[PDB]
Amino acid sequence: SGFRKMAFPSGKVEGCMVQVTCGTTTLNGLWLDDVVYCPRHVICTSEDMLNPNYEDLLIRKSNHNFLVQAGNVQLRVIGHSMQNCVLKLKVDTANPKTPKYKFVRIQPGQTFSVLACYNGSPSGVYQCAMRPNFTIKGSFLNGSCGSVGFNIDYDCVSFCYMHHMELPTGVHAGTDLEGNFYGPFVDRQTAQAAGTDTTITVNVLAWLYAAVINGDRWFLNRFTTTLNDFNLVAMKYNYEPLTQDHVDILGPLSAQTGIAVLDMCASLKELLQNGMNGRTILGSALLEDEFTPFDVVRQCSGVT
Amino acid sequence: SGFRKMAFPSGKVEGCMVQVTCGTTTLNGLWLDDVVYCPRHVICTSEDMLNPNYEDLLIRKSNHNFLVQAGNVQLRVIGHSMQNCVLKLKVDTANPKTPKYKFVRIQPGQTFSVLACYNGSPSGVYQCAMRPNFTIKGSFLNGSCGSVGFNIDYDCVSFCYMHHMELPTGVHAGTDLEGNFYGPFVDRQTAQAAGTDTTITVNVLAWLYAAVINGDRWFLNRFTTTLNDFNLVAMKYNYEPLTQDHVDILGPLSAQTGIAVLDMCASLKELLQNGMNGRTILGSALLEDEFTPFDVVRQCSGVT
Ligand SMILES: Cc1ccncc1NC(=O)CC(C)(C)c1ccccc1
Ligand SMILES: Cc1ccncc1NC(=O)CC(C)(C)c1ccccc1
Repeated sequence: SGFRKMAFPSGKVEGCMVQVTCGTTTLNGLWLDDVVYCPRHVICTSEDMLNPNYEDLLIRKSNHNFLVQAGNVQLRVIGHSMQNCVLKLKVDTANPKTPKYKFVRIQPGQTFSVLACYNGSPSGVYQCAMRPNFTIKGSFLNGSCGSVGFNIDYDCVSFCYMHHMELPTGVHAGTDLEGNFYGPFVDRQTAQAAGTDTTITVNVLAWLYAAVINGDRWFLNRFTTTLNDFNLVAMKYNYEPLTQDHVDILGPLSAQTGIAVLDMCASLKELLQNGMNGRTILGSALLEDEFTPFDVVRQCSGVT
Repeated sequence: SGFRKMAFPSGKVEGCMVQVTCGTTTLNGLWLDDVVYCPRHVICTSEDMLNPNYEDLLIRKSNHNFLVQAGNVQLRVIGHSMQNCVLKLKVDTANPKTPKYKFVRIQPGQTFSVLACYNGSPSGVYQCAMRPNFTIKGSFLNGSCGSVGFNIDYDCVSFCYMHHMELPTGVHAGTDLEGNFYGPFVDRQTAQAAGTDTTITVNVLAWLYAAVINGDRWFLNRFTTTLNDFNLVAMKYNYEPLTQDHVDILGPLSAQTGIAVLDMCASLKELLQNGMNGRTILGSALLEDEFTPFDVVRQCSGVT
């Protein structure tokens, strides 16, 4: 028992982190097989970031201008190319530490672990969710660019995110490993609107089920609701509307606890309308939404 | 910017995790050099746990009864000994993945990362604090015993905790790597009182400084206080009394923000007396105490 914001063990990802330097800029790169992936803004200077013409800036760069270092060894760059907002630096050596891996584009509301890195060295690991508005509320400083988000299914690392930038609001934006930004963000130092964010309803409900599994039951009530009634409350409180697909994914949690999904919805409804009354749930004084139904089952069963 | 409950990269510790089986019981062991460390209750059966005579139970065990497996390789056991509540199984092979390491006994209120493991395989990593009452609010299921807590200073892993048990209250108890329990706990299935816990005042203040660094300033006020006045409030709210040593460790944070420690104490005083008024600080609706002043500086500067 106990419930924690648990990240995946970062070992397989630590073995892939390298430092990429181009001119005066240094950031992180991901070395998989004989390719190093990093944000394309590594080729920019501070002046370039206001309106960079990446194609033109990349033309002034040759393979020898990209300095890739894995701890203390220098990798030899034999090819360079830009794919969307990422640079792919072909190196002459395959990473001996390359795990089984995939590149996946996660959906908003899904979770992942981030291995924050500076100068190609891992500093820490934390779990987060891709917000419905496609930002991430991470912890990143200058030099963290190129740090990646991932999930692990036994021995396979699914890379889902690469960090590119911090919005003037202090929230984070980045790409999938094909260099496509999550959200409307562009790799340019300009004011950029992150959309209106919403709370991930299915995740809050999954977390309410984790609370019941771990003994926190005070919020359970004698009521039930309907999808339409609950969604009227979700609307008022900027919660994502609940669908039958979300109800279906909560099935395992509903089965284990024997608390019908719509009954758990009624608990969430009363919590939204009345607040916590100064009480806590799983050590939190707010409704937590960065645990998916899969995360809850995984943690509550002990999947390695 | 952004502030997260960040754990250390678990890579160096993943390389040390093994499975230890004795008779019918399986748990985790830590393989460092030619020694495997694990909880001594690995030698017990369910009936034994009510009042185990570990010395007598260990006498019925020989080196060949301890099955140690690192992934798929079987380690050959050539020695066994009990040191306090841990068993040290000498193996004939030094772990090739042994990092630079130390065994340290952490102080209550200090933090560490836990690599939760089942059957010798890592499932996740999370950051936590040793409570002032010497328990940890972790996330552990049956089979998690032998999972360890640690801190990392560049290349040196300081192991501070090994998980042994869950108290009937759902909180966790364990030992340092010499097998000494943190707190009054014993490895026996009996009712055990965890002492009255308190909130780690110096950690809450460090976290208030992290909030100011990251833009959350609403709680700052026009007031100041004294150590004695603040401690009268700390007493009423079950907060650890603040000492000049705590003020001294907050020095770097006080220097960076230019907010005197006693002025930050006055903010904490008003937050304790009035609550959050439905607002949040660093995404939390409660006063967070599992970040030390060192954790805050490290995260806010990007130490790898
Ligand atoms: C200081 C910091 C903290 C966390 N994450 C990223 C950064 N910094 C940046 O975003 C700056 C830069 C040049 C990389 C950039 C990139 C795309 C668009 C505009 C600017
Ligand atoms: C179920 C679970 C979850 C998390 N951590 C530990 C456990 N289980 C135990 O503590 C049981 C056992 C036999 C290992 C034990 C050990 C010392 C004292 C009494 C019992």
